[PDB]
Amino acid sequence: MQWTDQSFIEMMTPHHQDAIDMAEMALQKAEHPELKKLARNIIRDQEREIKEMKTWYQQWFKRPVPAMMGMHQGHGMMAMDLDALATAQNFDREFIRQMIPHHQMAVMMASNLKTNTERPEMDKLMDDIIRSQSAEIKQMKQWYQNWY
Ligand SMILES: [Cu+2]
Ligand SMILES: [Cu+2]
Repeated sequence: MQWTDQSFIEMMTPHHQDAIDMAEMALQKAEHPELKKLARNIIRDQEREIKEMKTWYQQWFKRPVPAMMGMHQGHGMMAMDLDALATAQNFDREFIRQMIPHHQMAVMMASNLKTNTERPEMDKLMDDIIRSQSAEIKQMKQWYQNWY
């Protein structure tokens, strides 16, 4: 029903990781230059966000971020598939196919936590995640239509 600051960070940290791995693969495997630029931005932003959340987590809860089970498909965690990306005939298509719902997931988590948090740090972070990742979705949707 409702995320807390702690639970959000615990779930979002692993989720930001799979995205980064997808984006790192794009640096070499992407076909369109538009996509490599998006990938450099995703890496930059999401790694910066991971760091802020990890710092905040230690400050507020007096422990590092807890590492349950690993992140992968089959459990409704809405995780991604790096193997399928690497083997796809059309890299950019498969990247966009997987990244859009993954981005939408983050936007929805952010919007929800934004109604539950009292912390200005999280409010600010949620704002940026929503705004930045919604524009990235909009870019990817347009590119997908043009290319395919
Ligand atoms: Cu994820
Ligand atoms: Cu499993």
